[PDB]
Amino acid sequence: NASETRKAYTTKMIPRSHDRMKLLGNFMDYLMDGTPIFFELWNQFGGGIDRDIISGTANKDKISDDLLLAVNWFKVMPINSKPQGVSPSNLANLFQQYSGSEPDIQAQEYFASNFDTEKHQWKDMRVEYERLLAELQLSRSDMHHDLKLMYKEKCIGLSLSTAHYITSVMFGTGAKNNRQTKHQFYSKVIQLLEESTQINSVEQLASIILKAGDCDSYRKLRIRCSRKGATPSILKIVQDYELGTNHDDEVNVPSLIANLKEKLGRFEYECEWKCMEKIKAFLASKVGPYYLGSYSAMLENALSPIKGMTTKNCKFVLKQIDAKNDIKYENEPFGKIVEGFFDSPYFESDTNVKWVLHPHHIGESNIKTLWEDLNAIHSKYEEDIASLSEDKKEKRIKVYQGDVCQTINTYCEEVGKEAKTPLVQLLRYLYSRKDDIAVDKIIDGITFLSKKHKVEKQKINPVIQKYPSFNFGNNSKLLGKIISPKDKLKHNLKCNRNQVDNYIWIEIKVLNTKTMRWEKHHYALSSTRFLEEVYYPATSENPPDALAARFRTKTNGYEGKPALSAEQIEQIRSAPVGLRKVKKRQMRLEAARQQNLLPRYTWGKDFNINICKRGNNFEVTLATKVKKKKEKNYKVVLGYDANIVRKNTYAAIEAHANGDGVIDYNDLPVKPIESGFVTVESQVRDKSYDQLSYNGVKLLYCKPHVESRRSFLEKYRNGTMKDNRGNNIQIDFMKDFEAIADDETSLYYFNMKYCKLLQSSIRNHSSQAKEYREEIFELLRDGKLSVLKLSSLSNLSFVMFKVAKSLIGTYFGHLLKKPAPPITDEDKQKADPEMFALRLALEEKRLNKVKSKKEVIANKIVAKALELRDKYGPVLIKGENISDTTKKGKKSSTNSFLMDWLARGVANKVKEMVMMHQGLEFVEVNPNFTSHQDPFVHKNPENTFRARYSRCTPSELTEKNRKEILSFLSDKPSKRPTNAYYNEGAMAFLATYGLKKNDVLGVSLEKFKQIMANILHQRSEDQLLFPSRGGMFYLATYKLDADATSVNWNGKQFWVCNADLVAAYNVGLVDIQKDFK
RNA sequence: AUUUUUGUGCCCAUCGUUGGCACUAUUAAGGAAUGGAAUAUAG
DNA sequence: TATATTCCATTCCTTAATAGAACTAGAC
DNA sequence: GTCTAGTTCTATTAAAAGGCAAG
Repeated sequence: NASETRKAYTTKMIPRSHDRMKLLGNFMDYLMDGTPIFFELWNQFGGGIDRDIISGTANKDKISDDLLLAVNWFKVMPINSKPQGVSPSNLANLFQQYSGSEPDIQAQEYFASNFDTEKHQWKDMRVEYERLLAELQLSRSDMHHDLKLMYKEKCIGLSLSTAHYITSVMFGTGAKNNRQTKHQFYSKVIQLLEESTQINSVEQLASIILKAGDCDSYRKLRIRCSRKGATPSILKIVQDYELGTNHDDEVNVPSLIANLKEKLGRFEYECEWKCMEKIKAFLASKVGPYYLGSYSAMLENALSPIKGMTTKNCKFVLKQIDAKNDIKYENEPFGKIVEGFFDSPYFESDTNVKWVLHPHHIGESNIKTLWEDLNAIHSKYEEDIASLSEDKKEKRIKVYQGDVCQTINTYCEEVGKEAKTPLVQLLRYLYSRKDDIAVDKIIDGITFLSKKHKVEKQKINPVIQKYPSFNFGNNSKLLGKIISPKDKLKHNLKCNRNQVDNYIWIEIKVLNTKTMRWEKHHYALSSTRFLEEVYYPATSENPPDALAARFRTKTNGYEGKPALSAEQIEQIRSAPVGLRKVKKRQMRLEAARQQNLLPRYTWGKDFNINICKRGNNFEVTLATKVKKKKEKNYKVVLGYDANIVRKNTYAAIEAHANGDGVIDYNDLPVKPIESGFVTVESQVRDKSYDQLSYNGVKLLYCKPHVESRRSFLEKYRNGTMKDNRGNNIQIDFMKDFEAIADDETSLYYFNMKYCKLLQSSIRNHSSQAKEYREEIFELLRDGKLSVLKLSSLSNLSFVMFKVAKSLIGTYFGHLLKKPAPPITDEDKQKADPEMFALRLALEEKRLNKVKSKKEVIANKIVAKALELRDKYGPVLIKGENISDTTKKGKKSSTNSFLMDWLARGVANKVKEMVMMHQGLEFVEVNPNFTSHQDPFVHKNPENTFRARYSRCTPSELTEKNRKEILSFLSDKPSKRPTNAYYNEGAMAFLATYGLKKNDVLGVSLEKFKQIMANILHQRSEDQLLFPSRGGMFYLATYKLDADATSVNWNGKQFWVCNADLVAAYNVGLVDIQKDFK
């Protein structure tokens, strides 16, 4: 039920005197310089692990003893790392020598793991551990004793303790609790419980715990058995009984005995170290005197990569074993035949160097249809061969040869329409070995080659050091605190200063490197967001109460837009442009405080201070845990449909609904509350622009810009075409340009299209790349309407940034072209620093736009869910589970387009945001068929699927539209289930308009348009509906789109709704029964 | 402990009327793709 | 126009981690 | 009375009696 997350506030360090900042910088430098020593030492400790140390351990995660040892003994690290490198062929030999036995499959798989041979190499950590014993003059027996103790205390191994605990048990010189005393006491409790196994009241249990401890109170029990530290659960029962909060609790005697019996092991030893003094002396020599806070701070940074890579590498090895087991090695000979293509004459290469073959080279499992069509040709050629008896038998055979090449070429072109184009030579080659290999075996064999290569190429994770950051806080860390708001008011009063200010102060216990002693110091920070949502004080009496979600934000119910005073508004106007935005926010904050509109924030020592030093810059982050209790009793489901070009959508469904609109969904009464599109509106004067969909101003208002662009291309409109069947055709760019220069066209589309044309001009004038340099700057940077100056968050705007990056690549590539030394970023920067800076500026702006799009889309989804939660109750947000969208088997353009979907990034932001609000839950569901299901009818109780639809006038019809409708009437079979819906849709289209296949098949687009206009004119209809893949509309049984109009399709009455709105309802309904189980 | 000028960013033919907005930070690798130049091949 | 490779660059996502809790002797 | 710097804390995964006569 308990859920935990953190919210962070980034800040700007406001510097004090240089000497004060130097003291802090020197301390941060000291911790950073120190961290690598702990990293090296912990690697040596891991190297000393052996079968004796891990004897009788836990079950871990199906990790074998061999794997646990191998991951400790051998690691992949940078070649220039201090540990000496080992060859991969020696890992098993070294393992046998250290282990005494040869490695098992898990350790063997780890050794076989792929890695980049030019950056990383295997390292022997056992040799590193030998270096520790030698360098510190440590007894092998003494270090083994300490290592064994460390394993029990979780200082080393699979499940590590915190750095703070590890530092304390290993190096702490403070008074330790006597472990034997706790062992005798826990043992006595176990004995008494066994003696009275049938007790059932806490009163009886507390009495048994008290008798075991020879005491009459928890306080006397703790002093004798657990003097220092957090209260053990067994002593908490006595304390809670003395408080009176657990008197009615149930008692599970077998469970208490079992849990107590498991802790016994930890208390059979007193943790008497034998080499800690020597190791501490070595550490003091390298990082200075032992301090729990400083050593613990450095150890946490050193430990994180070592522990994390061990966890990740163990899972990866186990994953590889299953993936390898999943391979069918029995198909290797079939794979061997297919791989034979490289040796065959069909494949031809200078060095005849091969490549990996994947299913898309044969068109996946669509080779079978090609085989049947090819067998039929052969069958007819093997049945008409008997009726020959002529000298020219070399006619028919050539007709069989030549028609085999058209069938294959045709297959490759058809498949290449909606996927990667298959390889003609490989399929020709494969047809030649038709008696040699069955077609199903060709697929199994090609699959084996591809699947084997993918599994074998997966790389091991190298162990890389961490760039460190240090934590300051109230407890178990370096001492630090944010001055509290009350202390700030008191400090200001005592200083005869203004009651409020815009700065945040921290006090941290820091080491003075000169004296090597601790000193508390004060530092200043600035963060407007922190001040608004947390820090600024609600000084006025009877201020609004603190918000349920503690943060003071608009989503949490605080608008923060109070009426400003004339002196306040003049302060904003009076300030420079660079400070006006922050001044307005500060003035607005002061107004809400004065007007008593600012809600209270409940202060606590809840914010961690993280400091990271890069150069002379300090990055300070304030983060606080946010606690949430799950609310499983959902009243509303919010479905979200993620789209790429089209708008995203949401649909809300009330569960356990009663009333006029209730629908009975498989015994669950539900009501479709509402659906909508996600838009992010920004006000400009009196109009508003949706950041998500705006494509820019029409060219009508950018004539100077277009003419300026048109003038430059004219001087470089000259361009040839290598694709003209021999002699290239010198075509004209300007004809292409005028098409996109229409006054009606959007600026972003025009700008994106112009970059592509400019790329073509440059490709056609390679020797004159330098000439375009000035034009690119005005287009991308300097121009008033340049890409950098104006762009929305619409898909087209993102594509415009992508093409601009490509054009800069083309300018640079052509600029440095020559007929061996590769061209690097250093070369480009020296060649054109301004152009290179421009490419970086585009990258930085695009990343910022992407982050902004994820946050604004996430905000809209969370706001709607919060609105529904306040109205109805707990809300479950459902998103589509989208994965593995980009594939090598698809064309580059599809993968390129698919990259901007951003469904996962938005979903990840929603999941994090959802964790901050009670009554909100987020899950992902299978998106299968969500675009074709008829919501509230499908699965209630029959499967109901329908085609997507397009709506246009007869004039707007295109040849593609005509061909698409005929394609659905083909009646050729498909492995695509959606194909039937489009077929039924096309059948419905002919019936609804009183048509027949011959009215569309073999009819000119002109004839087709007039036929539809005549029907529509008789029916007094402006537009016609036709089934189209990715069609904007869906004919729904229910009114799920607010703007939907009723229509009678094939004698059935349906609502014409936006297809995406229908989809959001469908996403909400996937496995909806499971959400109310 | 006082700096008083800044947490990070998003949108706009008019960059202001107080213009309109939004947001968990960091470390490190891995996975899957894309762009550019050129090469080989192919009907 | 397709396939495939090499080299220089890039994006979007995933998965290992960090951002401790509760306590008391002893220092004020 | 307070505050800090030091300590230990959490999973669950236990064993064996019970079930049978005269002696």
